[PDB]
Amino acid sequence: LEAQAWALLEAVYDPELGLDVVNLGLIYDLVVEPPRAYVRMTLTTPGCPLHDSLGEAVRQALSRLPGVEEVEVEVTFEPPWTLARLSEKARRLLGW
Amino acid sequence: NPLEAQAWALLEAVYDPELGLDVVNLGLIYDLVVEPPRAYVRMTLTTPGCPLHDSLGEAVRQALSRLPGVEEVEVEVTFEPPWTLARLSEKARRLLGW
Amino acid sequence: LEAQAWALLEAVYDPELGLDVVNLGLIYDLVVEPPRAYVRMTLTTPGCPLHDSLGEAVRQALSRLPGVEEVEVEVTFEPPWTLARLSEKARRLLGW
Amino acid sequence: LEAQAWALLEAVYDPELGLDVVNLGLIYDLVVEPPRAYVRMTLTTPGCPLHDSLGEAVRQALSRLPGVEEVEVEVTFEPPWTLARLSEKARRLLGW
Repeated sequence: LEAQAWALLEAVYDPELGLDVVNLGLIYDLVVEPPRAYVRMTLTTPGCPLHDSLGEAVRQALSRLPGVEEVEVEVTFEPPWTLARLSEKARRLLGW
Repeated sequence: NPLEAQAWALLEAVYDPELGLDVVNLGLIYDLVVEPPRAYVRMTLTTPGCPLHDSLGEAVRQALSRLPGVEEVEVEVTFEPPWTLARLSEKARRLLGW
Repeated sequence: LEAQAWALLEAVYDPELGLDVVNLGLIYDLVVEPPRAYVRMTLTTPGCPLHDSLGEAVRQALSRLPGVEEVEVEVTFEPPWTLARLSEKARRLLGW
Repeated sequence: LEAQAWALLEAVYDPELGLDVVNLGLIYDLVVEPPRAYVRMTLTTPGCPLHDSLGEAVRQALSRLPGVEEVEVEVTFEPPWTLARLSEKARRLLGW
């Protein structure tokens, strides 16, 4: 369930950097407890966008989990994100 | 060996129901100081917010009370810094498939 | 584009520690989308200096990328910086 | 002399955890430029102690660098410290 949720989030890509939210280090917490799924995440820029497409795409991915009918996506800026949260793979891909 | 190492091993028995891993590998323990007859630990929870019953904090208090010469355990539950999965141990990641 | 930007920033040195901003861990966010370039960074000490030379040098460095006329340099203290953010190569040069 | 600095501090020990403030990850910033010596550090517990020995002790070890007569020790709680800031050595010593 938690492994499946992680694999599903790896499909959610942040267009600005061209990497998935997981390798970008944007997912802060993930809990799956049918019929609910809970994910706490952040964005690379500290401000709420007019449309949280990324949060929406994360909601859609988790919904496709077995036994999940309720998906809660909490977008927070605590702690504030920095490039340090990238995975090594993400770094190699950005040339950082 | 030292009371510190023992405390660590004891806290590894304290499991967070939600994720199915111990509080130490989950990175929920921020500070641990053992000075008989006292034991102090500052920890956090995976989600921001005080639960109606802090079962996890209570289990932590229980585990530390087993330490030799410890009769009073203080468990401070803070949200600073705010916890994230990045605090998981490499081992914790493996088990979760993350 | 992200890789060239990163490399260009490695040229910006911080007088105080004699190391570049990248190895010092001062760059929190980097996004290149011509004609714009965006960088969120911090300083080693809390507080805005009378003249943010470091911020200015970052502006120039990015003001050289292909198709970039508007560079935004946001200097934040969130999260607050510490020496733990230095790269392995940085602490290697500082004997830390 | 950013090594004279790093060394003198590694001699300052925290009685509570029996380790040096450096390996404990308590030193956030270090800047020495005679006659000035500046260090930003934190404590393991949240709150100012009646007597900040570590702070005092840090000032003393820094008041003996090359030509340093004015040492500044800023004790902050930002970012808030946690055991995750211990060095690998501190860990393989406190059995953590």
